[PDB]
Amino acid sequence: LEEAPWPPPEGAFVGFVLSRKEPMWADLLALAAARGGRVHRAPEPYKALRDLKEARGLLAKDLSVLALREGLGLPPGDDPMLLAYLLDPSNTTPEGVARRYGGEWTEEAGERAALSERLFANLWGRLEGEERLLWLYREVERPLSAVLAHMEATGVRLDVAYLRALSLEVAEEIARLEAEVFRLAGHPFNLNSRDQLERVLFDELGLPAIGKTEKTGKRSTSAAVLEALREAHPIVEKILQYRELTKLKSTYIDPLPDLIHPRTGRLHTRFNQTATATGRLSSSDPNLQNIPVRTPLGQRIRRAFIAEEGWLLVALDYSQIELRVLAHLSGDENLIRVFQEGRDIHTETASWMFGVPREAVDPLMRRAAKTINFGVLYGMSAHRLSQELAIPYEEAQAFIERYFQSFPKVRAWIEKTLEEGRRRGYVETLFGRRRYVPDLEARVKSVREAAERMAFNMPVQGTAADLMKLAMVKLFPRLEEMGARMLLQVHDELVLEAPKERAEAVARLAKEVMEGVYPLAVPLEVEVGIGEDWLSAKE
DNA sequence: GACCACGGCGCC
DNA sequence: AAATGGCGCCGTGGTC
Ligand SMILES: NCCCC#Cc1cn([C@H]2C[C@H](O)[C@@H](COP(=O)(O)OP(=O)(O)OP(=O)(O)O)O2)c2ncnc(N)c12
Ligand SMILES: [Cl-]
Ligand SMILES: [Cl-]
Ligand SMILES: [Mg+2]
Ligand SMILES: [Mg+2]
Ligand SMILES: [Mg+2]
Repeated sequence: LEEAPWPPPEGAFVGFVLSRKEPMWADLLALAAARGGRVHRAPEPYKALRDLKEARGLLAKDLSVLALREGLGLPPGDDPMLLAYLLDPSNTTPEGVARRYGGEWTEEAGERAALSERLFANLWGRLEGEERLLWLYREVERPLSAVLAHMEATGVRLDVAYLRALSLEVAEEIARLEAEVFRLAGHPFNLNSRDQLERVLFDELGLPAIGKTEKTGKRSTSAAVLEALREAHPIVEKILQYRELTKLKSTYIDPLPDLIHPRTGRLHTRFNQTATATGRLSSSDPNLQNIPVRTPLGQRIRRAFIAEEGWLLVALDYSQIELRVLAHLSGDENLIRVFQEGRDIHTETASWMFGVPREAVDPLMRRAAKTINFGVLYGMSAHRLSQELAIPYEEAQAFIERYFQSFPKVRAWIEKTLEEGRRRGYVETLFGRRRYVPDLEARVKSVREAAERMAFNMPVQGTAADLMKLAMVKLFPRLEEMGARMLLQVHDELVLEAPKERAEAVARLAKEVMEGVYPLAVPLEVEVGIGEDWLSAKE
């Protein structure tokens, strides 16, 4: 392309180079734009940002987040990544998308700008005739990228002092556990090494191996294996406790306080829009979609996520979302009726599991039942089921047959979904998001059946994903108008931050928006809480 | 220092 | 571990 002076004309596509992948932490090393057979390179990248009306191009959101960081209201616009991702969600990297749709991802801003231009042209062409994918792009993905940009640049507050103090307490308990483990082994070793631990458990001590690892076929020391060996030796329980503590300390307690941004004094994640096979977002650097909540220490960590002074967190979470979605997709009357009657399948399963009345079910019991309900739905084997419930095989098997015989059209929907996936090569969500699953026609049964579970899960998980995205796009402008902030999405959950005076009003509005987003054959219900911290807000 | 595969495990 | 699905990050062991 012909080189020309900065600035570019309106509608130009941008290319840019960051010192590191995370836009909140990156230095903008270079910036360029391309349009009409010209490439414009900015002599001073930061100042040049002011000349752009929007960020249009590959990884648009990243540039937008950096702009917002610098106090510039630069929204993201067209991004070829989003087009490619809709065409085929295995399109997750600019490297792959460039190669596939007409160019090469290099380290020069001008070349990236030019690449962005031609990829958009090509990919736009590929979306012609694809009306449903076009709808998702214009009505969901493109607007959502703006929403996510604001969320990333906003961040969430963390009680750093609290976490620092907690680290010290946890360190001392870890020391007690490791000392016991070493005593019981008869000698010290690296307890963080599963290879060393395998030899201690299975070679040095008497313990029977139960399972093997996938890639290298070592004797597994996974939590599943250790639970089964709980009554074989006292060292086992000590290791399980050591694992829990060290996992939480190494992954959350210690790293996160070090990631507070110096300017904002908050913790900023990345919400990746082209990262999953089903249409879910992912979160990284750090991942804020896997903050602990199940165990006592886990809850203590989640409590570190707090509202700004004078504000409150609002947490909203769709009730039994994929089950409701399944009712709609399958059209099973029986299942639809369950939700019309305001029943809770997780609580009911839980009451069965632990053999207690529905009122006796505590949250942790209900949570346990989720794994069982979704596990069975998406193809769990009777054997594992019996195993994880520690009930005889016959009972487990019996539960799965009743599970489905209760809901006739569910199996029918699955069969229909797979048959259609085999013919077309892909399956799709309610709104037409696609996932290609070529292994539906695999001649190896284990490979084929794995593919089948991936395939019939996607429309359900993906539709739920679509619904949340649509809800975020609708909700965002309403929140802006109320002076509230959207902070995090955790798949079927949103966490907002509102001024105390308005927190109650915001919760009600957000609840109604989420419930009314796209009516199905069954009501959508959203549970909402308000609190000074994430844990409090969910209770 | 950075990458990697692996086993493992946090969440949804 | 096992015929649930979807993610990202940890330390280890290893290479470069
Ligand atoms: N906090 C949940 C911890 C255990 C779990 C879970 C799982 C959650 N999902 C998927 C299905 C669910 O609708 C969705 C939302 O997660 P969710 O909100 O935990 O589950 P839910 O909304 O059904 O129940 P609730 O009324 O409490 O919101 O994530 C799953 N899909 C496949 N296998 C699994 N084990 C799970
Ligand atoms: Cl950093
Ligand atoms: Cl839960
Ligand atoms: Mg939910
Ligand atoms: Mg949830
Ligand atoms: Mg892995």
